[PDB]
Amino acid sequence: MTGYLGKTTNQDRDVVSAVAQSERESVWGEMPGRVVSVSADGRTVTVQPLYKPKFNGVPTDMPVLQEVPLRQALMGGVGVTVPVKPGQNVTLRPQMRSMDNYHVEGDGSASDSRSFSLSDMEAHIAGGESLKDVIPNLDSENVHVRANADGSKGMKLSPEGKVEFQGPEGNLLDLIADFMELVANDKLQINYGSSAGTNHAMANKAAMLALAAKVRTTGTI
Amino acid sequence: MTGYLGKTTNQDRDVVSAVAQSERESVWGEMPGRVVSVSADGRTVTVQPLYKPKFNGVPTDMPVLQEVPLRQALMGGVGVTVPVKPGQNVTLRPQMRSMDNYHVEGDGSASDSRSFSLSDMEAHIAGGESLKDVIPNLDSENVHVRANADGSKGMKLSPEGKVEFQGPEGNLLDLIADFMELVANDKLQINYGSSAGTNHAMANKAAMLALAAKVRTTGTI
Amino acid sequence: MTGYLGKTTNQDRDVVSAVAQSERESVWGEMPGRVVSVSADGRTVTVQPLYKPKFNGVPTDMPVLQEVPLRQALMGGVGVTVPVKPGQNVTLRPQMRSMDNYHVEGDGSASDSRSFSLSDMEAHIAGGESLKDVIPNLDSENVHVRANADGSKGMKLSPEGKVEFQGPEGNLLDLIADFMELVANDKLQINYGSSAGTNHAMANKAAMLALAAKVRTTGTI
Repeated sequence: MTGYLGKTTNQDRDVVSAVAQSERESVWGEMPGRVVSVSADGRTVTVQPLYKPKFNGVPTDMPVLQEVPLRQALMGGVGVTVPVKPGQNVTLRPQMRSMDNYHVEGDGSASDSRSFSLSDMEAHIAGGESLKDVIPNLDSENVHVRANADGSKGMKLSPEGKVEFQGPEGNLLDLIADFMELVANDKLQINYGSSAGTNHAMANKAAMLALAAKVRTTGTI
Repeated sequence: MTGYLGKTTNQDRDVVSAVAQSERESVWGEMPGRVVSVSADGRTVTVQPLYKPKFNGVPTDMPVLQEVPLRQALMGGVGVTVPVKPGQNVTLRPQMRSMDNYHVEGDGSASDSRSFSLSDMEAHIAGGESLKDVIPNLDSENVHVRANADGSKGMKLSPEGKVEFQGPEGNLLDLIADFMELVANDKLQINYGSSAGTNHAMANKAAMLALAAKVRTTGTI
Repeated sequence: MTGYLGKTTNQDRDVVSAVAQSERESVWGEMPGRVVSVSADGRTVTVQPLYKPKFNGVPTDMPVLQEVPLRQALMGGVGVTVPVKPGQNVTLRPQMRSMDNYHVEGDGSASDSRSFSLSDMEAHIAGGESLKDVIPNLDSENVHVRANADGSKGMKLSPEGKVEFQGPEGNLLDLIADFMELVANDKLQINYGSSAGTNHAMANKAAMLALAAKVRTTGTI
């Protein structure tokens, strides 16, 4: 810290800790950002941060970070994805060294030779949102996979192994169970003294059809 | 490093690299922590880190980190969740600058002007556990989703696309197949010379009821 | 930066910011890396990271990082996994301090007293691949989980809650719905004037068997 004791007989120690603290400022790190656009190929995002540096004691902003490498949790493509849309919140993380042409050519080495640049940011899905703005319905006991902001449509999975595919129609396991329970309760319908091979149908045909069409209406994305 | 050559004719180089080196000390980074408590909203965790500093040559503690923003891998709520419980291990990461009132007010800026404070740690789910303590049953070939510590209940999914919902009762696809196969082997039971519409029941009704109750007992969380 | 004004009357400011600059180089940060081998216990990976720092004006290579703690997105074992194989891309992160025997012993402090060592890298799924190399089929509207590099065999899950287990055989909800629709369209087959309890069978028995065997062939991993 600057000037422990006074004006202009500034200790040599002060003016050295001053350069160390200045260079410690200069390093980038984590910070939140709002997505502006998502590239059609789905790996680079036009990220508007949420941090401004300190300039003229006042808010200025650095430019919108462009062609920021979006980073889903995938190993060789095999992994999980989240549909990124404009207005979402990501976390910007700088690189030790730029990786310009490790991305432009794959053969991995950047342009000149530095450290920790602002043009070195990657966007990650965990670490961005604010505590003020609340995400509703945070399941606390069971693994939850969310397909909507409210987490009211997706997959729920229990320590015992219980499952829930809570889609639009309802609990898919339950609806299939309803179908098969009507089978295990079903009673064929007889029409006449007709012993030749004609016109027998299950008494509960309509509900079976209804559930059968429901499973496709909740199944064909 | 301090004192490359000796006592008190310490080179101006030594007493400058020592300052840069202490300021390099002072920065925080990634380190494991144990969850102490989890807020009801499910976003802030009381974390006791597992990194301790060095002080008076001796183990001392900096306090249990409080209202550490828990950060699941969600984007707009749409993502994956893990049920955080008191005793699990997270990885704590500091931020370049603090977000006091970026979390207290959403409008994004903290109090005075620092870098890299210990009060800037976010907790992430990956990066905390120790290699001594072994996580059993690490599926190596198929993408595995777990709902238990032993990884014996959940969703297993193969490169070919094979699926397994290994719940309490067993492979749900197998149990649904054990239902469909009994229908495809089914043989209706005829009662009397009764050609009016009465008392026809599927011969394998009891087992279809059994599988039907199984699918709800493994489906209604 | 070095020498703002010239040869050998180098300002005291220059030869101090140069020390700060060098010590700012020395710190490690992220970098992409290639998996070489994966330990049988499934938590440590032999990694050949794709970065060389600058040596003798030229590529030299810092050696294959060993017993690098692999870090899946789990807490207590409960979480998601990706099958790590030799040749995939991870991102590395060093810590503020090494954790030698917080992994050798789980009691939590490494050997001497440092900061920020090369020997302290955790490997993480997200952040490693190059933008040149394209990961195909990035589902951009629905939560997608993959079991193959092409993202063509896995599970898709929509904001409305629609589901798709696109396995080798096809949409599992579609195939189960095909089964239920043929039951709800089925019409028992009569054999003779046989009113005693014999030989009645489903009219569409063969297709019901086909679907029933399909679900096991897509279900038993």
